[PDB]
Amino acid sequence: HQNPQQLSSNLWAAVRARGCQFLGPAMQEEALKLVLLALEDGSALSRKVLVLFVVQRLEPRFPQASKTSIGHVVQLLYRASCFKVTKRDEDSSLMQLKEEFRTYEALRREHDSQIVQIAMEAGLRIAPDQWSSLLYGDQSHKSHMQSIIDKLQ
RNA sequence: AUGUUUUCUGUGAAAACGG
Repeated sequence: HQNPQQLSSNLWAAVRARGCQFLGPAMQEEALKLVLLALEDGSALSRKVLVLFVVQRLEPRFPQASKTSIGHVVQLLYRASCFKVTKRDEDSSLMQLKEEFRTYEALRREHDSQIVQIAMEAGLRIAPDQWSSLLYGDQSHKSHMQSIIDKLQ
């Protein structure tokens, strides 16, 4: 037994609870684009450079952006196993985008998918129509979301 | 409290500032 704003709040709560975050549809879109920009050529960056790199290009339009918040967003992708991490003896690990995820379509999918797996981990039944609200600020992506939900289940 | 930030090699940890 759960209402719309009961589910949203709980979703964002479980998300924050894993050191992840969603900055609203527009800002999250731009972030992910910058991650690609950074890593589509196969560049390998440490987590810190990566965050900065994004934070810097993003600050102009979204003055809220911080090493912290973007850090979270990166952690979301980290958890969704998009990065091909590479250890270094007592140094920052290096991070690359797995080949499969070097397109936006591909990345944004795996990103969305992860948010859902959290919802699932959290026992939260949300319908495509609402997902498309939550993640894109509109109803233009039910089909997309439905596909994500089905391809997990 | 709700948040916000900071550090870090994090399917994550540890803190600080609001009040």
